[PDB]
Amino acid sequence: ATLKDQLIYNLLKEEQTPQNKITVVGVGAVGMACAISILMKDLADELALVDVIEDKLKGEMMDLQHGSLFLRTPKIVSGKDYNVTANSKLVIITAGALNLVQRNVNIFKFIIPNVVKYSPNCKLLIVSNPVDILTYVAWKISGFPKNRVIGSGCNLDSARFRYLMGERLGVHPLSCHGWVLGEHGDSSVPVWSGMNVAGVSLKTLHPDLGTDKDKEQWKEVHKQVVESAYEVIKLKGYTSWAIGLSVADLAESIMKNLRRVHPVSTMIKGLYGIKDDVFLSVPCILGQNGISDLVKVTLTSEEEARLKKSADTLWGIQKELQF
Amino acid sequence: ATLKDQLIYNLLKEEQTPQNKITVVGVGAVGMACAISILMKDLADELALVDVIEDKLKGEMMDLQHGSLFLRTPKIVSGKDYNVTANSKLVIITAGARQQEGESRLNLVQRNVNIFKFIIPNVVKYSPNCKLLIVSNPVDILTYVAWKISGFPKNRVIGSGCNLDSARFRYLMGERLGVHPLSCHGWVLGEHGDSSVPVWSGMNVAGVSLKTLHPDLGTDKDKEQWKEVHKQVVESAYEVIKLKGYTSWAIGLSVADLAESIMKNLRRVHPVSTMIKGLYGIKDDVFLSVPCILGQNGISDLVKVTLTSEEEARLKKSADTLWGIQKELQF
Amino acid sequence: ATLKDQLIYNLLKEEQTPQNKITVVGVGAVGMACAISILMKDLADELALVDVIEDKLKGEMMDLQHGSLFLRTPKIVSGKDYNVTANSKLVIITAGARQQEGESRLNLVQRNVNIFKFIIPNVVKYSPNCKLLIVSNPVDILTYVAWKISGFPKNRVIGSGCNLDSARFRYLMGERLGVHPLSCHGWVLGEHGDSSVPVWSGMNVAGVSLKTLHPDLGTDKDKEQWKEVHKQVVESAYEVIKLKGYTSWAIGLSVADLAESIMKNLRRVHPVSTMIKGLYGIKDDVFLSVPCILGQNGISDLVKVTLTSEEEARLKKSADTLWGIQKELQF
Amino acid sequence: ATLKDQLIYNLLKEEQTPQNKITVVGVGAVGMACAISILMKDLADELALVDVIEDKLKGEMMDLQHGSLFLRTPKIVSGKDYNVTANSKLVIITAGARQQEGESRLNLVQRNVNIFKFIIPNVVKYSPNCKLLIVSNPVDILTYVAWKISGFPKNRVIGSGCNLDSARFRYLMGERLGVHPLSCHGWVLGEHGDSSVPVWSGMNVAGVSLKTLHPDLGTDKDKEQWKEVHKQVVESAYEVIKLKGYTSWAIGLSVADLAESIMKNLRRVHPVSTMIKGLYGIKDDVFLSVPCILGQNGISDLVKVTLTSEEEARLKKSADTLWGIQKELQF
Ligand SMILES: NC(=O)C1=CN([C@@H]2O[C@H](COP(=O)(O)OP(=O)(O)OC[C@H]3O[C@@H](n4cnc5c(N)ncnc54)[C@H](O)[C@@H]3O)[C@@H](O)[C@H]2O)C=CC1
Ligand SMILES: NC(=O)C1=CN([C@@H]2O[C@H](COP(=O)(O)OP(=O)(O)OC[C@H]3O[C@@H](n4cnc5c(N)ncnc54)[C@H](O)[C@@H]3O)[C@@H](O)[C@H]2O)C=CC1
Ligand SMILES: NC(=O)C1=CN([C@@H]2O[C@H](COP(=O)(O)OP(=O)(O)OC[C@H]3O[C@@H](n4cnc5c(N)ncnc54)[C@H](O)[C@@H]3O)[C@@H](O)[C@H]2O)C=CC1
Ligand SMILES: NC(=O)C1=CN([C@@H]2O[C@H](COP(=O)(O)OP(=O)(O)OC[C@H]3O[C@@H](n4cnc5c(N)ncnc54)[C@H](O)[C@@H]3O)[C@@H](O)[C@H]2O)C=CC1
Ligand SMILES: C[C@H](OC(=O)Cc1ccc(Cl)c(SC2=C(O)C[C@H](c3c(Cl)cccc3Cl)CC2=O)c1)c1ccccc1
Ligand SMILES: C[C@H](OC(=O)Cc1ccc(Cl)c(SC2=C(O)C[C@H](c3c(Cl)cccc3Cl)CC2=O)c1)c1ccccc1
Ligand SMILES: C[C@H](OC(=O)Cc1ccc(Cl)c(SC2=C(O)C[C@H](c3c(Cl)cccc3Cl)CC2=O)c1)c1ccccc1
Ligand SMILES: C[C@H](OC(=O)Cc1ccc(Cl)c(SC2=C(O)C[C@H](c3c(Cl)cccc3Cl)CC2=O)c1)c1ccccc1
Repeated sequence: ATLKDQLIYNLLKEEQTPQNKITVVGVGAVGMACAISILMKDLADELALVDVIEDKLKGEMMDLQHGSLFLRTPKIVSGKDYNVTANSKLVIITAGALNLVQRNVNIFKFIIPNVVKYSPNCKLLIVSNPVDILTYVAWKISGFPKNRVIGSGCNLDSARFRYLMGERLGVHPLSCHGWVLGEHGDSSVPVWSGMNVAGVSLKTLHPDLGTDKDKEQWKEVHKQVVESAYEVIKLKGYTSWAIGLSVADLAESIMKNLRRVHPVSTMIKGLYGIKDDVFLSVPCILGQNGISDLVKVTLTSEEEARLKKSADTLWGIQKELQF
Repeated sequence: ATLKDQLIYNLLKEEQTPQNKITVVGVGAVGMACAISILMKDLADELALVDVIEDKLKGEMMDLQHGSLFLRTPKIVSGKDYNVTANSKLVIITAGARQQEGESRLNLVQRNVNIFKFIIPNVVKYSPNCKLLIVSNPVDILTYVAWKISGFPKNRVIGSGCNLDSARFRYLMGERLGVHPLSCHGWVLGEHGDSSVPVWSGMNVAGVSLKTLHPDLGTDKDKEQWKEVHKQVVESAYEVIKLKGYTSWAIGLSVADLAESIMKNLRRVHPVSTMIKGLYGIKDDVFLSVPCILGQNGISDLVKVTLTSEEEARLKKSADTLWGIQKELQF
Repeated sequence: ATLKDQLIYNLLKEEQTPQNKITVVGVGAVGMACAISILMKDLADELALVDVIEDKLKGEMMDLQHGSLFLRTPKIVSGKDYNVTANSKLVIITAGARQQEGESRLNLVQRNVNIFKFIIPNVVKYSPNCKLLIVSNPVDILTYVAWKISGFPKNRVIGSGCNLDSARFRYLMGERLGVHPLSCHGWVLGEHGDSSVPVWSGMNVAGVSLKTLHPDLGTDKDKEQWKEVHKQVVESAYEVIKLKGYTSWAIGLSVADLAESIMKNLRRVHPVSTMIKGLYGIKDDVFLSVPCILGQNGISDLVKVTLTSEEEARLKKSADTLWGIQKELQF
Repeated sequence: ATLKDQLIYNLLKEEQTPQNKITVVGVGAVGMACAISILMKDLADELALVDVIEDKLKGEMMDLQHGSLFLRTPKIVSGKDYNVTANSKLVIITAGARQQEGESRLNLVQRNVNIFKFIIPNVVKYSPNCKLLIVSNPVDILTYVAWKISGFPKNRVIGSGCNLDSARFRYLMGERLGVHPLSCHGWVLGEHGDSSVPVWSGMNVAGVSLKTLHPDLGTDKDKEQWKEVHKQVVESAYEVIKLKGYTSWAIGLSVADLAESIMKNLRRVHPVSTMIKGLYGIKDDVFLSVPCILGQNGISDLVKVTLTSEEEARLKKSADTLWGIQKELQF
């Protein structure tokens, strides 16, 4: 017989559907950082990568496979074809190119039907920008119920905010609580009322917190969050590590059904006086069926107005998109 | 009082010196993969990054910082100046010249030696008691160069060496056998890369020797062509370079595994490059990979592997070549 | 309206089923050790506990529940009714009667069998596709009993077997050699406990055979008495019982290690007890420990270890003795 | 030549003073649950166990050591003699007397003080620069006792305090809301146990205050009986003792969490007992739980929680009671 047959007696060949599979579509710096963080957190028993650039895709796959000794994910696959994504619990989209929106919409027109073909019951986690519009696009094309379409939204915005908060206060980010919500990016909203350490509201201690009458200009913290993005791009040409970690954290709650609360993009129709089909970030409960619940944050009139304004602009763009 | 003073009462401001600090020098693809893997394994209470390209360095540092909420390493710093690296337990060198030969009129050994000539004395100044882990290529020559320049004892200079080679070999082995690479044991030793040596006699699952079951294993007589497994390790390197331009994930995962044994004083055995004088008839100051016991003192012990005459000749040939090059170096 | 509804808007309500449920049956010293180890390794999204002592059961459940903040296992349930165990991927049996003064091990067997006659049908009823992992003693016999009663295919019935014997062996080996047990390879096989078999030919560090290096290894001629290392494994069992009244931490950790490979489909190789009829000249339905590949279908494969004549005779002796007891058991 | 020397060439004969060492004193259920949790979280490179019952102590150590293969804490030691504890970064005290039927919790204190009179000077003798983490009950008084006997600055003496109460509370809150305890924030402060104070104003999910949404939160007139949640925290303590005879898993898990912030200098905020003189009109040397920042120097900062008038009155009453007891203690 072969060496393998001399060495190993087989009891059954009966291979099985992968039980905890995750796919990452798009193997740019963002997708691969998602891949590595997911791998080192032992969240999946199979990982699939998809891209249109065949060379890089094989390269990244092999590089990951070569680390198998140090991981606990026994099967890593990749391909142009979506048959490699079959039976994913979680499919994470990081692929992408106003005109930029239609191009990413056209990309999604190809990706989403393929993903849905091979993992009809998967959850979709959208990272591609602009994330709130593209979460809408993903939801529209897939036909999935809203709970199964999660946009990264303000997850990154909030993580950066809490890092910066932690810096100012001399406290680990984990113990510095604060929510950045609404539209991901430039137009996000820092909810000053919720900012606290150990349940001590900073706004209560300092009622001018985050206003232009704030002596300490905590507004700058939120502004630093947005400038940070442009700076990191200017400094190294892309962003990778932080988004990747943030995405793996969402994957963790979902894959392990933790029901933790995260700032992610979800259908916000019916809230804050919004009536259109737009996705915005609120704190959501994440688990095996995706977003099952959301927290009803009390917003001020000014905060509601910002959210409302974002929704109007997003719908303005969305209604003109060609599917 | 400020909002900070209203929220927080301070007991003292003393001290603040890191207990488990790690430094990565050279934040390219390899360095940053080492960094992320180390952060996600909770090996350090502090991570420092150094490079000569100031913008990239700052961007990379910020990016890692922005992920703080998802990590347990509370302080990440960076700078051109080595003062950020002070009091490191472990310093990892992944710096090196660009691939495009036209960037310089010197060859890679020369360029990377001049780079080490700049890096090593500055690391030593600020972390005299650190362990040095050398990744940069050619890794065996450069581990020797780090040893010569640092003045460190042998145990405190560790070359990545055949750690990646072995990790790749076990991956491919696990694929042929249908067994996780953790349970597929096999050692690739000697000179890192093209000239590495797969030690057939030690390849086993559960203490059952593959060479014993299948005596043609590794020979040209072998009908299953197991020699090709080692050949595939070498080809993999060049293929991944062609496909994506560099390698990062595997090497970075492999470096973190060494850092784990070192930072936690595990005394696990890894295939890494160490001063090999005294073994295999090798009488020169050369570094080659053999299985080494890694802990808080670096390489405290090495395993004396019984090699075949061929295997021994290959290691000896590598030592001859390496020393041939090294003897002409100017410090 | 409740504060819950004031605070939280529900999107959908459907009760979902756990995707990675594990049951522990018997919440004595061993059971709870397995539980805490499984909780701390993030292996399950749901943990169920089952016992017949109702107050202890509830208390153990509550105590675990109270650490939820520091864990990532969202639901922990308990009850004497096996409906709490529905759809477990893995069911660990650690239930066992207490051996009385003047009671022999032979006598104990039938008492543990009677316990299994109640437990096994209930398990199979609510989780017909689970992997059964048997810890209860004498473990090789009770693994057979579990297999008999359940009607399961042999791949889904796993005895803890020589997994603990092997962990203790490798710990002692590591102490002798000054190497982490992770890097000290060695297999204790056959019948768990007193009659287990240390396979000298497979002991190695970095693939370097200790027996090749030291031919008298494990024989009476051995000046270093390595045979006493196996003897210490056996004596250590009795000594821990004598000192603290039971063994818990080591067994719990060893069980979590197996659980990890099973739940994560790792295909690592472990020394566990499996149906070995057809090997080593054994014709009887008996379970003994060989290295097995563990994944989501239990034992998909086993490694065929090359045993010396003495080693085979010792396994065959165990099989004859085990069968001799098994033939007289009342099911 | 010994087999070890044939197999292994030694580079240097070691050995560094312990670098990341933890001692646990008292190996009852609490101490051992702290031990296993610390071990499974890779917080220390050396662990030491102390107790006055020698066989139990030895057995527990052997049991942990036997699990080494599955751990990454390479040195585990124990002894009645405190030299085993030398150079610990962190020493965790879980030793205490058995409270006898009909004994007041009053003179229980002094019995425990007598234990500390022996323990504390011994700890200081061998690790004069450690942090003390006190678990033994009544924890706020015994933390004061360790402070006085040790001579340590207040930053280096930490009481487990309301850490467990808060973890139970957040579990219960998480149950009601259908949210993971990690996302359910809420602080139980003051005196550990019966007289602890649930701080209703800080209780929140995602920064949304439950007290603001629900003004009756914490009152008797509250239709939803949220006050019962804090009541259940204290009732669950007596209930767990009634059902299983002791508590272990949750306290163990909570202590490891504190240990993690200390050993890794995380500067996370925890509800633990600290010397509170100067706050809340408290004018005596007493230790009560407030949110503290924990890192390498123990408690470096504390969060100044805004308390209501009757929350303040509750802390002050505990202070008065605790002090009343302490000033009668014999050292
Ligand atoms: N939501 C958030 O907080 C953040 C979102 N992002 C966004 O993530 C996206 C990706 O970022 P990068 O990796 O830096 O971009 P990238 O351009 O480096 O990577 C994009 C990848 O998508 C691939 N791709 C394009 N069309 C495809 C198709 N039809 N099928 C499969 N793959 C396809 C490309 O080949 C490319 O490899 C961007 O849209 C970026 O703006 C980035 C950071 C944060
Ligand atoms: N030993 C092994 O198994 C492996 C070794 N390598 C080697 O690792 C090295 C790095 O790999 P890559 O990340 O792809 O190279 P890279 O060019 O992408 O990164 C090198 C970094 O070193 C920096 N650097 C140059 N001079 C410096 C100085 N004086 N001080 C500080 N930093 C300096 C550069 O600015 C650059 O950022 C290469 O030599 C490569 O061959 C790569 C894979 C495996
Ligand atoms: N294979 C191995 O390496 C090892 C096996 N063991 C075995 O594990 C078994 C238990 O060990 P310990 O936890 O120390 O004993 P233990 O007495 O502390 O725990 C046994 C538990 O089994 C429970 N039980 C009895 N009948 C039951 C039933 N019908 N349903 C559910 N639960 C039931 C008891 O109530 C008790 O709680 C013993 O048989 C022991 O020999 C122990 C150590 C190692
Ligand atoms: N602060 C908190 O939140 C909690 C505190 N506790 C307390 O922790 C303490 C221990 O709990 P258990 O482990 O269940 O008690 P236990 O009585 O089972 O264990 C106590 C151990 O301390 C040892 N000991 C006694 N005197 C000693 C000495 N001079 N030196 C060294 N060791 C000595 C005993 O020998 C015994 O093994 C108790 O006081 C208990 O009240 C328990 C749960 C929670
Ligand atoms: C939405 C985003 O622009 C913004 O609103 C700025 C902003 C503010 C606050 C935060 Cl937290 C982030 S996270 C983040 C991104 O979302 C992408 C950023 C980026 C990339 Cl990947 C590439 C080119 C430019 C940029 Cl700003 C990097 C990066 O850090 C981004 C955008 C970028 C490109 C196309 C469309 C929209
Ligand atoms: C030592 C190496 O050449 C070899 O012998 C080929 C080889 C065989 C077997 C293995 Cl396991 C590896 S690991 C590995 C490297 O060491 C670097 C490789 C590489 C890079 Cl980073 C850049 C350009 C070319 C190459 Cl081959 C990538 C990669 O996968 C590499 C070398 C590369 C550049 C300069 C000097 C020497
Ligand atoms: C199989 C076992 O006896 C042996 O053969 C001795 C032995 C040798 C080597 C190893 Cl590694 C172990 S592991 C182990 C056990 O399996 C149970 C031991 C034990 C318990 Cl829990 C209770 C009473 C006595 C014992 Cl020996 C503790 C313990 O450490 C045990 C047995 C016990 C009771 C009934 C029937 C059989
Ligand atoms: C301070 C404590 O009494 C209380 O106030 C009750 C209480 C209320 C709320 C919480 Cl969170 C806890 S945590 C906890 C303990 O601290 C010990 C408890 C306990 C043990 Cl270990 C043994 C006998 C009785 C008890 Cl109540 C168990 C347990 O869960 C305890 C005490 C117990 C014995 C001696 C002296 C003081």
